[PDB]
Amino acid sequence: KRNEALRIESALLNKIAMLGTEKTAEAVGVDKSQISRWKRDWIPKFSMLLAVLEWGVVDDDMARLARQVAAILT
DNA sequence: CCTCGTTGCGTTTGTTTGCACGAACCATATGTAAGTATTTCCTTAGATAACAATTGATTGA
Repeated sequence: KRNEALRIESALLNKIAMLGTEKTAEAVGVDKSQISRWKRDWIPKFSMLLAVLEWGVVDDDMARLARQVAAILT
């Protein structure tokens, strides 16, 4: 669960970074500072919970690989 | 000499930090007990020598 927690934290932080701390705050309903500080404080803890809760999702690179394979075959 | 690559500067977009501000949850401080109830213990071992101070008896006047 340790490495799953690390993976989930990395995926979450990547999603926030891609969407944008400012944009993520605007969509969530908080201030950019709140997202910036959740990234430091709770995202690791929530990530460990997800690792235990077994909510891990497919890594996006392998997702792109699967999409490409499904396009090439079909 | 003109022209093109490198740097100084400002601009735009985006992110983390420093204060101040509720909110809530626990930590502290304080108060209130209405059968009667009434003067404490406990500890500790086999030194020895020297020196003053203090207190008590003896004696010169």
